[PDB]
Amino acid sequence: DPREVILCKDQDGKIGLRLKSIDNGIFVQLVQANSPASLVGLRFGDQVLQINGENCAGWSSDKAHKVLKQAFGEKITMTIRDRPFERTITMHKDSTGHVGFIFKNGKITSIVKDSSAARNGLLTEHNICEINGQNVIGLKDSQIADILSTSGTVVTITIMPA
Amino acid sequence: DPREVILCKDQDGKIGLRLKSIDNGIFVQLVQANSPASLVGLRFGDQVLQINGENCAGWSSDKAHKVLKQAFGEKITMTIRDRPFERTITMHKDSTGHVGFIFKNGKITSIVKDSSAARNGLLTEHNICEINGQNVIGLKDSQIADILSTSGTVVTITIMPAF
Ligand SMILES: CC(C)[C@H](NC(=O)CCSc1ccc(Cl)cc1)C(=O)O
Ligand SMILES: CC(C)[C@H](NC(=O)CCSc1ccc(Cl)cc1)C(=O)O
Repeated sequence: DPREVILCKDQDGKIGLRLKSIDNGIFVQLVQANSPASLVGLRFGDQVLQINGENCAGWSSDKAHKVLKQAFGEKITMTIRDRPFERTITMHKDSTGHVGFIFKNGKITSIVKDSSAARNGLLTEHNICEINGQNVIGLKDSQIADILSTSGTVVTITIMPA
Repeated sequence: DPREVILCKDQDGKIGLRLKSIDNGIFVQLVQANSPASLVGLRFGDQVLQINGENCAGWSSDKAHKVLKQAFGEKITMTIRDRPFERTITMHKDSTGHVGFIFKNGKITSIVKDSSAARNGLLTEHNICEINGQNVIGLKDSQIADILSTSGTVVTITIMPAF
């Protein structure tokens, strides 16, 4: 169910967005903290259907970025589909405080045998988006580990295919 | 979220299932019409978490198939997540009766400019699973076209990233 959003460019003329072309669509790759993008609810994995009423279908990442950069005025309109690839998985820490996965560059790379991750069908080649509702996009691997280590027993992660 | 299913092998010793290892999970790639698999509601894109209470995590396609083939007894339990990557998109036919995409082998390959498919952000490298609630997995491309051609103006398609 798409929604329309209005962004007002900041002091530098930016909205705080990086976009990526995938499967002839345009998706939010990065939302800068406290940016116009952040303040209208944009998140990693949001799909951009329209920029200023023009279809993004088949646009390169460069084209989407050029269109945003060239946009005359204070106001940019986007049609957004909320994180359509988003999946949430709930795991429980074992006696050693582990849920049972390895990751690199925010991307899950292996599932530990007979772990909570194994029982719950956690998948590799998926980016970690949130841990217990907290956004981890753009964090270093050691900061993601810090958040997992400081979690209670219940660990809910939001993932998306890389 | 997960559900348990019990299969019995048919007269030929088959359950009517092909499994595929993707991202260190196990997914249903094929369900044969009127198979034991079909009758317990297994579908293309279902995730298999457990076979006979053992985790499928990190299993090769071969291992999953060996485990099923060697399963002692008539009775096989599987823990299933229902088509977890399944997404629905609604489009409207234009004056020519088109929503605006090309597909081959049930996989969307291009989006037509200025179409309902374009406006609604339909994606390529996605398999068509259902049209207007009707399952099209296993149909020939001409049969998928037949269903789209006989649809009313509103076309709701269920898609999934391709294997
Ligand atoms: C942290 C969570 C996922 C923990 N897993 C592990 O410790 C294995 C390695 S992940 C990792 C990768 C890079 C850094 Cl810099 C730190 C850690 C668990 O299984 O519950
Ligand atoms: C059929 C529907 C999806 C129609 N799109 C097209 O006709 C382009 C060609 S797809 C196609 C591929 C194989 C067969 Cl055997 C038949 C058709 C629309 O855009 O509404």
